[PDB]
Amino acid sequence: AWKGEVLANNEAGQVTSIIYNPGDVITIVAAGWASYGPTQKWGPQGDREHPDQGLICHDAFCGALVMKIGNSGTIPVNTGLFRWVAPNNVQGAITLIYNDVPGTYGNNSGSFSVNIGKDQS
Amino acid sequence: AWKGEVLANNEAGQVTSIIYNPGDVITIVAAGWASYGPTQKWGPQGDREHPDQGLICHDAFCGALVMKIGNSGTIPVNTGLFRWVAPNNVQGAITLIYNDVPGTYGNNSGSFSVNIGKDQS
Ligand SMILES: O=[N+]([O-])c1ccc(O[C@@H]2O[C@H](CO)[C@H](O)[C@H](O)[C@H]2O)cc1
Ligand SMILES: O=[N+]([O-])c1ccc(O[C@@H]2O[C@H](CO)[C@H](O)[C@H](O)[C@H]2O)cc1
Ligand SMILES: [Ca+2]
Ligand SMILES: [Ca+2]
Repeated sequence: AWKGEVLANNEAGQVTSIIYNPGDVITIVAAGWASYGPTQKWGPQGDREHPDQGLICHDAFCGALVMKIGNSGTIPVNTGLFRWVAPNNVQGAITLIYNDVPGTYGNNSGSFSVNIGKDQS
Repeated sequence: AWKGEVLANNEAGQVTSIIYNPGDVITIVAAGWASYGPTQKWGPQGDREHPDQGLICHDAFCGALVMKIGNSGTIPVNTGLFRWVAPNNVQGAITLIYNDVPGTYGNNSGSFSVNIGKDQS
C-alpha cells in the first residue's frame, strides 16, 4: 500500500509505488484542501462552479484529484475509488495529479493526502 | 460490504448493513454533492468556511459526512477512511449521517454515495 501527499502545484504529478496490473483491484482514499489560485480551497472533487479552460482531465472539475496509469490518459479519482478495476489495455505505474490547466500550476496551494491499496482479487 | 446513498435531509441518518466488531478494519469511500441550505453544494468534507452553530459532530465541518457506530458519539468520515480501526469499546451497526444542526435538516438537498467494506485482517 502507498500513502503520500499530492501537492496542487506539482504539474508533473506524484508518482506512487503502485503498479496497476491486469486484473488488479484497487482502492484509493483522498482527502484534504487545495486551490488552483483563489484564496478559497476545494476538496478532492474540485470546484464544480469553475469552467473547464483546458484542464488536463476534462472528465473532472478544476482542482480535482486525477491520475494516470502508465501512459494512459488522465482518469478521475476525486474523493477516491472503491475496489476499482481499470479498463482493458490499461496498466503501469500510478501517478497522481492535481487537475489544472497546463502551465498554470505555479500559483497553486495546498495538497491532498492519499492512500492507495490493492484489494483481494 | 455496503453501498448506498446518504441523503443530506435525513436527520435520523442512513443505517447500513455493516456491523463493526472488535478488531475489524474497514474502508469507506464517499462522494457526491450536498447542501445544508444554500444553493451552493459541498462535497463529503463539508463547508470549511461555515461556523459550527450546534452541529451533531463538532469534529467535522457543516455538511460533512459523519457516522455513529452502535451507541457511539459522532465520528467524522469526510471523504472516507482507509483501513480504519475504531476507538476502544466502539462497536455495533454503522449509521451514516449528514452533519448539520438538529432541527434544521428540512432544507437540505443532495446526497453522498458511499461504499463501506471490511478489509482483510
Ligand atoms: O474568471 N474567473 O472567475 C476566474 C476565477 C479563477 C481563476 O483562476 C485561474 O484558473 C485557471 C484555470 O482555470 C488557472 O488555474 C489559473 O492559475 C487561475 O488563476 C480564473 C478565472
Ligand atoms: O450567517 N450566515 O451567513 C449563514 C449562512 C447560511 C446558513 O445556512 C444555515 O446554516 C445552518 C447551520 O449552521 C442550518 O443548516 C440552516 O438550515 C441553514 O439555513 C446559516 C447562516
Ligand atoms: Ca492555477
Ligand atoms: Ca440545514
